[PDB]
Amino acid sequence: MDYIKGMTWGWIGNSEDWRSNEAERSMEEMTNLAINWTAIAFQGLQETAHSPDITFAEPPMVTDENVRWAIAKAKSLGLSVILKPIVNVRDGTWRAHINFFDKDVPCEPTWSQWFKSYESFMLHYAKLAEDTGCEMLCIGCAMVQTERREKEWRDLIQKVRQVYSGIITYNCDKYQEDEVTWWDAVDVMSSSGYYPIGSWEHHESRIKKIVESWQKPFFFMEAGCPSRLESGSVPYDWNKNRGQIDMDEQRVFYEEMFKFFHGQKWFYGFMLWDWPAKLYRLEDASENDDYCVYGKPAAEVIKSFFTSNKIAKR
Amino acid sequence: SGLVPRGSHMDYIKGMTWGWIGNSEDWRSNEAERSMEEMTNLAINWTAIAFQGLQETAHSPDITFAEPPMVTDENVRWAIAKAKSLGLSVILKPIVNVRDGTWRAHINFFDKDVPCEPTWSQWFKSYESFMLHYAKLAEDTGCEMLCIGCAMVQTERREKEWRDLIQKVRQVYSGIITYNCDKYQEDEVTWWDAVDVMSSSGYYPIGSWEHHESRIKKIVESWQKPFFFMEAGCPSRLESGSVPYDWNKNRGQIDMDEQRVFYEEMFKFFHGQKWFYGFMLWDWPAKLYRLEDASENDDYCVYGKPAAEVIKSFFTSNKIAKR
Ligand SMILES: OC[C@H]1O[C@@H](O[C@H]2[C@H](O)[C@H](O)[C@H](O)O[C@@H]2CO)[C@@H](O)[C@@H](O)[C@@H]1O
Ligand SMILES: OC[C@H]1O[C@@H](O[C@H]2[C@H](O)[C@H](O)[C@H](O)O[C@@H]2CO)[C@@H](O)[C@@H](O)[C@@H]1O
Repeated sequence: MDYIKGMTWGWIGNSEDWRSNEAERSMEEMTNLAINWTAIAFQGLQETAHSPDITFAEPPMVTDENVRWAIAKAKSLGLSVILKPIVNVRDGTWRAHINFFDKDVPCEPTWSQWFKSYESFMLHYAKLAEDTGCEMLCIGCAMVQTERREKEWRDLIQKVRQVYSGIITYNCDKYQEDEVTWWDAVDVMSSSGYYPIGSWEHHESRIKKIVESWQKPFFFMEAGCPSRLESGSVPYDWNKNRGQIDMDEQRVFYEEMFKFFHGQKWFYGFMLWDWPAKLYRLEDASENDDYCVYGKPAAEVIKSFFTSNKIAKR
Repeated sequence: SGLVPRGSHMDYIKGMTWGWIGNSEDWRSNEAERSMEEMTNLAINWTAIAFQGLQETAHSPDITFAEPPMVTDENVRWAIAKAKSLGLSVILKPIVNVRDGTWRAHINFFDKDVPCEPTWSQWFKSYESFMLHYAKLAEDTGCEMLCIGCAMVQTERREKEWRDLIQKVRQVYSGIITYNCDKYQEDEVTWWDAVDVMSSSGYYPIGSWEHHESRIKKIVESWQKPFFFMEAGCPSRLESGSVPYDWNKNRGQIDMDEQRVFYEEMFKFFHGQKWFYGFMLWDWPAKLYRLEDASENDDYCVYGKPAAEVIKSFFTSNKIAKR
């Protein structure tokens, strides 16, 4: 299994953004992080957390051609690719709340309905990932309230294996590394490393014990922090202190994360969050509140970490 | 206790729910008194005084209650006293609704406590303040029964918290406790032993009632508790009888006969069985439409519709009046 030096590209997955002349320049600029991987991330959509139907590849979401382009462009840039189709909820609910009754009842949509819709979604992109030679497929992201549906997840993974021959991971949410009973069904364990400033040493200890109990490769499928006042205390909170710029907060987050998670032989690195298809101008970086590190001191932390000899050795 | 709640805390319920959704301005109108009086002509001996509390979303921990536009404690004392002045026994039914429109059965939190999310512990503390406020009001006003929840499906697996809440309720409220499970869920609640009386929402489709009588009879016999319907009803709308629970189905498409048929079937299969303790019907508004408007009204309400006559002949029939 490769050590991942990664940046996520393309989120939220807007066809008009991905087809702009600006998208190619954005992906080229991302290579200056000294990454060898990118996660091509884009959304699918369902109306509510309790509705069974997932829409994908319809305006304003990415076309299959947009996706083929992003994968081919990344690979042309010498990057290995994780394809990362993510379901979002149109009403704004966090996808971790997607959930149905344990008991099938005639008056409600069922797990079986939602899983059929999720299978259509994920198998569509699994076939794309096969056709385009994606090195890895991420079959879900922080789907916390679905994870107890163990038979349905294992049945989905078996269908994925029949159409996709690359590496499979599932991205569990922050704090959830020990809560997935079906890690054995994927190749590589992964989680969202949005752990607050001051907690990384504790989480390195906690996660090491989980990964050694499973004896499987682990890496962070997401990790990052907005360049905002006190974002480092809640790096996952994309709504905290919008417009309140703090470059140094984001830098401190990255320096601590890499102090504790580096070269350990059980650890396979970082897919960072994230890098837009339409990138702001360098001159606007110092006033930008995004997760993106472009033009910010955290980018230099990432570059020196990814080019350092201990990490270049993995 | 089993088939009979302990003496210190079973009647056959002939009930109609009153006051929903629980708007202070509606309850304080002159019309509220006339509405409740008119309800007694159903030959009911019980009413459920039903009103909402609110939380923002299905995944937020804070419940607001007794703030505009919701019912004041004085509005509630009034409805309970008026009902009792009319000879009715009272079920107090505080119900949590979600401001964003989400069905309360989806109210839910992560099984694992995590630093980044609201916890079950936070929601149960807010739910306890809500339900203990009304449990104390039920005690002060002498309500015969308290319903401690309604179709909270995605909370029901939290057995320790539900049993802990019920023990706190027992400390402030000495009457009969019921919990109203959702349609189809009668066998899915693991803590029925902690309440006095089992109850469900009887919104079963036309053509299914014989089947549900058999299904429910076996569930009730396995628990050895009294059972009744804490809700049951059907809108007077085209094809409502196929989905009696669906308050959004075919609005403004009037069908008096569909509601009538629903009631006739329900009473054909659920009547006088000794394990069964009757019906709290859904529902009756604080502000009642005029009789002359009844034939054009699409609500659950039976006032001025053929279904009212099915209900009255059922509730006054000697078989039922002797329970
Ligand atoms: O879901 C849309 C928002 O995503 C945000 O990034 C999230 C993302 O959902 C992801 O899957 C993860 O687990 O947490 C990330 C960091 O908060 C932002 O990109 C935001 O702008 C989007 O609206
Ligand atoms: O919740 C507001 C709506 O309630 C409806 O009646 C429901 C009610 O929520 C109840 O607890 C139950 O289990 O089902 C009832 C019948 O659908 C209607 O009164 C509707 O008008 C309200 O908007």
